[PDB]
Amino acid sequence: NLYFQSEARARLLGTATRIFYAEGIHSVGIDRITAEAQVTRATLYRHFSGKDDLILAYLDQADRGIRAQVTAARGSSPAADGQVRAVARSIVDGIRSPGFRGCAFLNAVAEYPDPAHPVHRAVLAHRQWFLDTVTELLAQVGDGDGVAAGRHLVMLRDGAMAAGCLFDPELVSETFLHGVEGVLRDVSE
Amino acid sequence: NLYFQGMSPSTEAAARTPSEARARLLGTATRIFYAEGIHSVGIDRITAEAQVTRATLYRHFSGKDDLILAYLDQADRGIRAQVTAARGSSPAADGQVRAVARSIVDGIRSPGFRGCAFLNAVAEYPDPAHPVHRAVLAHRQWFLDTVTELLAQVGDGDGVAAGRHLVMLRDGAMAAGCLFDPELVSETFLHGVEGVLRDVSE
Ligand SMILES: [Cl-]
Ligand SMILES: [Cl-]
Ligand SMILES: [Cl-]
Ligand code: NA
Ligand code: NA
Repeated sequence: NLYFQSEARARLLGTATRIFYAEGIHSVGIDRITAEAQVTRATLYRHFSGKDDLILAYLDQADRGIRAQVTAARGSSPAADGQVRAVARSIVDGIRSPGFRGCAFLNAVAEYPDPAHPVHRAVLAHRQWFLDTVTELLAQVGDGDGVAAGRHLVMLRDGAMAAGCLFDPELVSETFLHGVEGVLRDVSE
Repeated sequence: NLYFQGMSPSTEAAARTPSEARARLLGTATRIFYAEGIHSVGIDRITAEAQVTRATLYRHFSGKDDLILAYLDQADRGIRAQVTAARGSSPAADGQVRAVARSIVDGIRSPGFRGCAFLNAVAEYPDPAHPVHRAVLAHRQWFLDTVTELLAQVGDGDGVAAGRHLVMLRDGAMAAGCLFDPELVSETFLHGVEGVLRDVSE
């Protein structure tokens, strides 16, 4: 459904995911989450240690889903450049999907700016994994180490995810794919 | 000073704002909302740190939303001034793009950088009907129009694709500038801008 995608626990996690992703975090109270999840507050605390734990579980779901999708993209082509293209296509398919609302991690970090906050740490860990992954792919496309190119590809991805819910998603996706082709060309020379 | 707080717009704002109480309110809201976020920061925090009563707040602003919009308006004015000054600093269309890019980098590298004020606000105000969302889109469209018009003057084409590309790099740079080594972010961004300039020139 969304780009990264006990019955009571599943309803809680699914509801928190949907609402936090679409609407934001601080503005969304556990009373609304429990009401929409059709559980009580006591049931929420039976599964999660509080709102913070629930937020982290939401982000963990997103992390796991994205990792699976990026891994599947890497599995979809035997060629390093084909794998980069497949990752880029996955990103676009998310951007153009109904209910796209930007990067879950960039949206969370806007609200959790203290670097040592667990939400902030989760954001940085996910981002570093993604940077490492695309850097490694690009290192296999050309003779160089892919380090500068990886940063470049991440910059394009960050701008695409940010603008995809603020500007025509078809146009954002077109610009992003052209940018990716340019990075692939750049490293091949 | 925050990245959007230049001498010209700040001085002109001061001339428009003879109330010291109003100035403390706006300065306090700007500092805290920018650094920390918006929903998590109550008007009770702003009045305390602005050293005014709640009744003084409401004498100057109609509520929290009015104050948020005033903060974003000052950021908008400050960035417009900086970008327009950057365009004034070079007579050449490509030099103007490079100057705008240097202005962006200067902000990213500045102490207290905490990302794009507008991207951070819209993360918290996703409802397109909300005045904060509308303000963010208005600022962004002005910026896209501005760089598209510059790029249209660098090469023979209309600069439309190039302008969207430059905005994508800018958005990525602002988003990552507080999440990654700002010097490395700046280097990547400037290299990207050079690539866009080359692309439009053929
Ligand atoms: Cl109001
Ligand atoms: Cl002017
Ligand atoms: Cl600027
Ligand atoms: Na925080
Ligand atoms: Na870093």
